[PDB]
Amino acid sequence: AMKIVKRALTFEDVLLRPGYSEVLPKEVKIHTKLTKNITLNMPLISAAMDTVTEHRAAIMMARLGGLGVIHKNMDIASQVREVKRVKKSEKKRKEYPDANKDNFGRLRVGAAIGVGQMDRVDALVEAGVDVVVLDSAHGHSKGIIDTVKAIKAKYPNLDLIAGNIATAAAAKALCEAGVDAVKVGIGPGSICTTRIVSGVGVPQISAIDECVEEANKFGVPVIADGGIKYSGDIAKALAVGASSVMIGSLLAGTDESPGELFTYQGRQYKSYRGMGSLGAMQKLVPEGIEGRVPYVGSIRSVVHQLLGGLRSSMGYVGAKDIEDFQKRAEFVEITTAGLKESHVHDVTITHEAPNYK
Amino acid sequence: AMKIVKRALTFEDVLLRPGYSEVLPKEVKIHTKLTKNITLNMPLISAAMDTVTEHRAAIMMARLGGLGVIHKNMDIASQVREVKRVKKSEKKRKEYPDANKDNFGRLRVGAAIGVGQMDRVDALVEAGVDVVVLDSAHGHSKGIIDTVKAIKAKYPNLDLIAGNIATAAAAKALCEAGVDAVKVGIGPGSICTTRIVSGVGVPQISAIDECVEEANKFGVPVIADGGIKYSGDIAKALAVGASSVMIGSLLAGTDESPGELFTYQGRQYKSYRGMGSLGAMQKLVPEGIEGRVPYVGSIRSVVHQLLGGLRSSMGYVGAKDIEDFQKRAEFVEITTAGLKESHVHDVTITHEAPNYK
Amino acid sequence: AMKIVKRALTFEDVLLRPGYSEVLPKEVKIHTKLTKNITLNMPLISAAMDTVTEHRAAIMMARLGGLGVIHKNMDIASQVREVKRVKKSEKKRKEYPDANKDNFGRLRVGAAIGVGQMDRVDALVEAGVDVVVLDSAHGHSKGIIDTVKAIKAKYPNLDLIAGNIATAAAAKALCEAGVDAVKVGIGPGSICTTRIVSGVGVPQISAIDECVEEANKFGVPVIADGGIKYSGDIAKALAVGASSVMIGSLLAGTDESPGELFTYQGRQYKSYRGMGSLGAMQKLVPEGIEGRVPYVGSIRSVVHQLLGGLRSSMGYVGAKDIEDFQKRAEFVEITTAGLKESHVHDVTITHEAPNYK
Amino acid sequence: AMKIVKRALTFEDVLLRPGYSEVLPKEVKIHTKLTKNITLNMPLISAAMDTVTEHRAAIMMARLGGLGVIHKNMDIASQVREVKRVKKSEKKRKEYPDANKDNFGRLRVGAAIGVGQMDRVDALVEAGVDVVVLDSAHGHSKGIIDTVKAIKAKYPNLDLIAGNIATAAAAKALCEAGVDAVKVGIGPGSICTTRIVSGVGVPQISAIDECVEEANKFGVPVIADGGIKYSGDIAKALAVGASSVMIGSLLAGTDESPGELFTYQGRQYKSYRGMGSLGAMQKLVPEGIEGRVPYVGSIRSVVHQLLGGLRSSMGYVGAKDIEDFQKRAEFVEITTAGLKESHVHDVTITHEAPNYK
Ligand SMILES: O=c1[nH]cnc2c1ncn2[C@@H]1O[C@H](COP(=O)(O)O)[C@@H](O)[C@H]1O
Ligand SMILES: O=c1[nH]cnc2c1ncn2[C@@H]1O[C@H](COP(=O)(O)O)[C@@H](O)[C@H]1O
Ligand SMILES: O=c1[nH]cnc2c1ncn2[C@@H]1O[C@H](COP(=O)(O)O)[C@@H](O)[C@H]1O
Ligand SMILES: O=c1[nH]cnc2c1ncn2[C@@H]1O[C@H](COP(=O)(O)O)[C@@H](O)[C@H]1O
Ligand SMILES: [Cl-]
Ligand SMILES: [Cl-]
Ligand SMILES: [Cl-]
Ligand SMILES: [Cl-]
Ligand SMILES: [K+]
Ligand SMILES: [K+]
Ligand SMILES: [K+]
Ligand SMILES: [K+]
Repeated sequence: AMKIVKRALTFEDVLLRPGYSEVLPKEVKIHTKLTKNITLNMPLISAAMDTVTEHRAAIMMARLGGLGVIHKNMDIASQVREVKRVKKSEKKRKEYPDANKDNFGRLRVGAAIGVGQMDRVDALVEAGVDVVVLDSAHGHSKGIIDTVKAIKAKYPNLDLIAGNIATAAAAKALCEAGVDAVKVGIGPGSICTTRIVSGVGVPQISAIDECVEEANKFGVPVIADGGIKYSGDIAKALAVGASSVMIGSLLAGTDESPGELFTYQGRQYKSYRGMGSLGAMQKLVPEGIEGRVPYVGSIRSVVHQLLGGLRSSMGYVGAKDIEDFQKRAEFVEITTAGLKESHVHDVTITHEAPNYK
Repeated sequence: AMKIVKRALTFEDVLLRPGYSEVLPKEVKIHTKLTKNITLNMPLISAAMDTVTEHRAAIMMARLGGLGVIHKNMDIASQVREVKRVKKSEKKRKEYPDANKDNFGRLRVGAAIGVGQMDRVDALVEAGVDVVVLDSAHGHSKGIIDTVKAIKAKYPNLDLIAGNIATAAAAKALCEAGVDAVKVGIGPGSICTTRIVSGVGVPQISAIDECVEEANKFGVPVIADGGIKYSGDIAKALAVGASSVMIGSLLAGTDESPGELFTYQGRQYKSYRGMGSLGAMQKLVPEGIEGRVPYVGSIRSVVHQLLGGLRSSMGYVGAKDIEDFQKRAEFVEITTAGLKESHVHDVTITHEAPNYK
Repeated sequence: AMKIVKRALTFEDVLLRPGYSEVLPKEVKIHTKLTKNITLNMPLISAAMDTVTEHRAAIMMARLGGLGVIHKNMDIASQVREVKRVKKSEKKRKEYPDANKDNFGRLRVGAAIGVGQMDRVDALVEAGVDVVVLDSAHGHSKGIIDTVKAIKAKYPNLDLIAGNIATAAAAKALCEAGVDAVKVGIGPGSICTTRIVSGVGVPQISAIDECVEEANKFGVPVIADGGIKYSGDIAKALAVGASSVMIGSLLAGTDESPGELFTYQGRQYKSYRGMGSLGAMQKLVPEGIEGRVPYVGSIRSVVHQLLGGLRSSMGYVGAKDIEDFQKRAEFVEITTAGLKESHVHDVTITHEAPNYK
Repeated sequence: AMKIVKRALTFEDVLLRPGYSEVLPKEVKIHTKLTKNITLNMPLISAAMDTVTEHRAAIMMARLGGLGVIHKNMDIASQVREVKRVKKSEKKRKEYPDANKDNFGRLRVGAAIGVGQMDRVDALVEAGVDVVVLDSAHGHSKGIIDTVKAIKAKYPNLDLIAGNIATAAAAKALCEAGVDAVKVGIGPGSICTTRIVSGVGVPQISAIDECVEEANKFGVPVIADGGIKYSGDIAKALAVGASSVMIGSLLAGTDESPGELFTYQGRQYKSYRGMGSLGAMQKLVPEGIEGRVPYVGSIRSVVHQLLGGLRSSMGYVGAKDIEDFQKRAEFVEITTAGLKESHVHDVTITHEAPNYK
């Protein structure tokens, strides 16, 4: 007989219960850990995609307290240049009081690599990258493990993030290999078709919960990657036990993301595509699609709304910080009817909301 | 691992079972308690919103046996004036035989306040307000509790409603602080985006059930606030154990609600917006949206249909009054298919129904 | 705490499992019992509605082996005339070899009455009606029980159907009062809004199952009334334990139903409305709506497709007749995904199907 | 009371969990068994439908390593001719290195028959057909069993596939009759209305799982027939325990399928209809509909994408071949929210994907 391990849930399946609160949303602390050795002042990371993060997106993310990960869909020299532009970037000191900087007062930056790309790692390291993100469609693989070990052997002090995974067994394997963080997410991405093309995946809330419980045994932070639609999803992911959240679609339509604006039927858009899509890979068998997202202005405006939502959540739960948030957190499972009730219902929206579209 | 406390249900998830009946809908009694000391002749309350309740809406609600709560999105002098207009309001004596009046034959009225607004409380009291509604997005908070205690210390005999809450622990805290009623509803409002923005909330049926069980220990009435779409939702909320129901959207498009009619594509509408929306609050992080509702005529016509539905329900269950209704009530949980079956299906509606839109 | 008795299912929630079969659909027997004393050659009954059944619809239903119930939205003299037209109706003898006739070779006919309408009963009886259908929105009531007893006391041999009900307790009460059949269905009707207006109802599959188990103790047949969308629903209702099925919407758009054809956007329709709708009742509080259904030709063509579906079902299960069908029947509960899979999916229909619209 | 045997699942209800992998998608082996005696190099079979498989579709399927089944909606002489064209068909030898051939280097081919069609069997055998597919709407029947026994008695070495079934009891009966494979699928077909017309069927994932467990006791392969929408469904069906998959809709819009291209609103389509539809059968009671599918180019291009998806899946699970795949396979049950998350969400697709439409 078939082995059904569990009934897995995603963000829309659950809600946080309110708790007794003595703290205001403006008073709570949202600092967190990116890796074992790197801290963030905000728990947000921009995705390593060629329609989301290059040097300017990464600069703004670090300035606001988070991090940007330069994508790997470019030559080594180009990625080095993007990394250097971020490091050399730094009026600003209290225009951006929460800026995420290294020991030398330079903005933090991450960069993506693939399996066996040791040459790329060497160049990124000497370029002064703060963290390397070893990403694959399947992080629980021999190629990924071998690469982790090779990098750690050559650069023992280089912070290394590995992914993506969706099981406790995968988290254990990566942690035992010595990673400094694991990235969780198989299939939940907005532009991802992995679950449909391959039939493989785990609903993100359950994936995070399972991997966090295992990763916690090693003191290794979990990055929740993909599937974030609203600010409330950020809160849920962190409450479940994730230390940080990686975002693609919500940042693709900003000023700072690569690509240009274009008008379509009197509306402005930006291109957003999976890194496993045909376009990005250029017969291939794609695990992503090429699409469009509405233009939403600046990264700072988006981030402000996202963090505002997170602060509101911690206020409802009564949490003074993220660790406290995770300790207090209690969930209820809801139905489709509950989800319908949660959204705007039976009223025709006439004005655009900053955090609800 | 994540702590999922329960699988929570809302109105669409459940239905009342019919019981043996010896009573006709026209014969049942629908009087109830607003607070420990204030009775209603009808279990309906209009929401404290600037697109729902000012003096004229409040006057009609009290005349029909219920109550209106003057919103707090105005200066103290203005709210005092609105309260006074209702109190001085009182052909009518059996044009409106079920009118909700105080000891002096004056129409009952409520008024909303916020945390720390003691000056506003003083003025409303001397204006002769019958009940003060201390509402917050998060009633289970230090600010709310402290305000309850401060008001009770200065005005021991002033009826006080506090909210909003969604847990038994919250109900306990408010009741122990000495409130005369608790208002239940975190997220179910038609214009509410709290559950989406913050990820926090509890499906309304389960929220009511949980808070009622706790509040009953103190002899404190529960007000079911938000998420009411049809008259059947009123019946469900009361049957579960709520003593009264607060309504926003279903009353926003009436003659008596603030704001003017406007035509759009040959149809008339009225503005309806969350009190946490950008417009009502006027970067902010909104927990509500600004929208529109169809014009539906008079408050009396709407109320008649709502109460008609409630009377029908009690007739089906065989209840002579609300208390009996709550004792007899038995529910079944249904599926999405059951909900589809419950609504109008496989038939194209050609004539508008008074209670089904 | 709220008392949730069960998780109730309707037709879309379940499917019949195939069994070993030695019988062909053309060979199975579909005769059944209407009441304790009246047999049908087909298990179909047309609804007692003024847009479904008058004398000509009733005549065709009886000719095809089933029954029609003349509605009560007319004066006593008019209903008597309709009943007489059916009785006096009887080339036909093997144009319609399965005709449902009484001892005198006259077509069987039913007629609807309400609570306390003894005058109407007297006239229908002397008009030679075969069965009286005492219907109410709430069959589990004192008014219905008292009427059953009064009719049985005056006409001991008059077959009496009473409804509508949805619980075992209701079935017990009616059976103990001496009814010859119970009609099950609170809310599932296509034009019904009872569950939405009053919040009261039970999903039809569970309602049938519960009432059948109780009614079987008295040897009393159960009529499944309302919610039938496809021929497969007929099979499910009968398999669960119902002895017959009452249909409204699927017969409203036929030649024989009352009302005239009308064209709308190049398409022909017929009026179909709830008997609790404003129009049919002519401030009232309606429990039904007024609508339209596509014109579908003759009653015989519709019935042929419905019975064809039932025959196919019994063939799949391997049942030689209805009683055998009910004994063999095994169900699986499905998900929304299963229901989607069951319908036509991922293919654009280009030709109209006789039994699938 | 009604007997609900189980809560049955289909493809959309489940997802595969990723496992530790040391194999690349390009390295995995996808050979499998069609019957006890016939092997496939690819696990795909084209459906026996007059809008899917005749000689040219069958030729391409065998060339790519799978099989085509010539439909039976034609005279015996015509089906013989189609079979002969495939057998006589065989630059190609490593244009198509994975071709599915018999002992004589001729392309494998199947042909459909019905109950009692012994004359047709005789002619197909002497025409050199490799396998006969005895299909019925109800494989668990006396007619099918008797036909299996008659064929085996006359042609002991003729590979025989029988279907369709959906229960373990049905699988047992066919296997004990001596079939070489069972075909599973009652109702899941894209053009199928059986579950709606008759109320009979079993969600395909549970159907496969149940029949595989029984068929495995006899060493008899299970063919998963119908309901395949995406390549991920192929992976799920095989992972559950099916040895091969039969496909209709995904192959109907190819060059090689019977019927001609036609333009509609600037788009090209091909006809696709159920073999139980009115058109294919030409009052009848249809269990299928007549429709259209988009033109998708060549069979080879479609197959490449389907197999690419399967290879990706086995890579995620870490399976070196199909048997290993079935041993490693672990599933999670998901919700509607999880399914929504799995598909493309919150992004407007602007470019057509080869494997996602
Ligand atoms: O094409 C791809 N296929 C599958 N996943 C992808 C692809 N491209 C990006 N992703 C993942 O999806 C995430 C974006 O998720 P989003 O926030 O929902 O748009 C990225 O951070 C990657 O983890
Ligand atoms: O903007 C807001 N954010 C969240 N909840 C609100 C807001 N404004 C009003 N509410 C709540 O929603 C209720 C109205 O619910 P309704 O009957 O569904 O429209 C009010 O009585 C308040 O409890
Ligand atoms: O207006 C009404 N309100 C509620 N139920 C009704 C009303 N009129 C007819 N019905 C019921 O609905 C059935 C028709 O169900 P249908 O087959 O789904 O259209 C009738 O036989 C009655 O039992
Ligand atoms: O008209 C019919 N009624 C029911 N099932 C059919 C009919 N025609 C074909 N089928 C089945 O549906 C399958 C096609 O499934 P598809 O891959 O979803 O289109 C065929 O292989 C048959 O097993
Ligand atoms: Cl620049
Ligand atoms: Cl005025
Ligand atoms: Cl006539
Ligand atoms: Cl040719
Ligand atoms: K809401
Ligand atoms: K209904
Ligand atoms: K189907
Ligand atoms: K996805």
